Order: sequence, then structure tokens, then C-alpha cells
Amino acid sequence: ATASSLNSVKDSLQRGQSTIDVALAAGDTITDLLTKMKEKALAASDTSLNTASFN
Amino acid sequence: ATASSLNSVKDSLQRGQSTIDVALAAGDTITDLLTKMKEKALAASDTSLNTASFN
Repeated sequence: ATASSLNSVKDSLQRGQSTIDVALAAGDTITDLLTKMKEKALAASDTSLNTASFN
Repeated sequence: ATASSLNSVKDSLQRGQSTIDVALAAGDTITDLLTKMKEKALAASDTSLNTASFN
């Protein structure tokens, strides 16, 4: 009964790994977007741009 | 007469053996359903399941 009981534990573990995989797949996009936002704020910090490039 | 009386005793013992056999034949099914019920309770305990899987 214990040996047959372990299959649900294995299923829950694979389900948790799949959920973490989806989380990392979203985190890749979130990280590249944060990097592009840092690049935009860094370029915008400069005072040599005119108003149009700032907007 | 005492020797002849024992045939009824053997009949009662065989009757009890048959009744216990029927009880064990039902207990096989009862234990199997109990094991599957334990597996369902294990799967239901997980917090990562959606409402339809729990239902």
C-alpha cells in the first residue's frame, strides 16, 4: 500500500517542476524587458537629448 | 452414536470455512478500494491542483 501510494508523490513532484519551468520561461522575458528598461533610463539620463528623443 | 455425531460437527466446520472464504473474497475488494481512496486523498491534498481536478 505504501509502495503504490508513492506514485501520487512522484506525480506532484513532476507537476511542481513543470510549474517552475513555466515560471522561468516567463522570467526570461521579464529579465530582458528589465534590461531594455535600464538601457532606456540610462540613455534618458543624458541632458544632450532634445525633447523628442526623451519622449 | 458418539462417532456418528461427529459428521454434523465436520459439516459445521466446513460451513464456517466457506463463510470465512466469502468474507475474505469481499475483503480483497475492500482493501483495494481503500488503497485507491488513499491515493485520491493524497492527490487531493496537493495545493497546486486546480478546482476541476479536485472535483
